[PDB]
Amino acid sequence: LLCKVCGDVASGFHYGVLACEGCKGFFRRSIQQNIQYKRCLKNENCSIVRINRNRCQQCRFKKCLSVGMSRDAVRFGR
Amino acid sequence: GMVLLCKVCGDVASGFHYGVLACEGCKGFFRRSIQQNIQYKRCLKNENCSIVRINRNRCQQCRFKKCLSVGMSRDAVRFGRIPK
DNA sequence: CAACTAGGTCACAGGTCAG
DNA sequence: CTGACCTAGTGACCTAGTTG
Ligand SMILES: [Zn+2]
Ligand SMILES: [Zn+2]
Ligand SMILES: [Zn+2]
Ligand SMILES: [Zn+2]
Repeated sequence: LLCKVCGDVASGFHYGVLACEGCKGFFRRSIQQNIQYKRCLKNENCSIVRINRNRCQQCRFKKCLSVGMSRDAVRFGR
Repeated sequence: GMVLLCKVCGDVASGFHYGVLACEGCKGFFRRSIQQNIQYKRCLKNENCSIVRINRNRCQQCRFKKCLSVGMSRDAVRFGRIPK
């Protein structure tokens, strides 16, 4: 499976999407606090892949919130 | 390893930056180099300089060319704990 | 109870600012 | 400019916990 967010290999089904450890952790970290990720530099249309997933935080998150990641979409068990 | 040396200048490496084991100077140098319209003067020797700790700041152009020469890329960064 | 994941833990690019 | 010291994260791993 492929992280449905940065094409990096997926560790499991996370927050309602197949994802890699980095985007899972990066997701919980984004919702599990009231952080104000700095505005976007490159006009809010940032690509997100395994090689540049950490460059824009607003865009990696916004992307997370588009492939349908969410806790109300969490799914425990086989 | 206990002590790995900077692949750009042989200084002690403070980690694995931009894709390779670099000292802390090249690290901040590479970053500063790619992070701007920073174009260094040419190299009075047609870029054949060598890099070591003592002369690593003499010819910039050649150091940067050394960084890129070894692999330093924003696309080669390995964040978080070293795997196994 | 096993298959399977949300969270915590903690091993690991960039801003500073003195030299 | 340069780079030793901070700050703010990043994600490999472990396992407490949840389903079916
Ligand atoms: Zn990912
Ligand atoms: Zn962006
Ligand atoms: Zn170095
Ligand atoms: Zn030179």
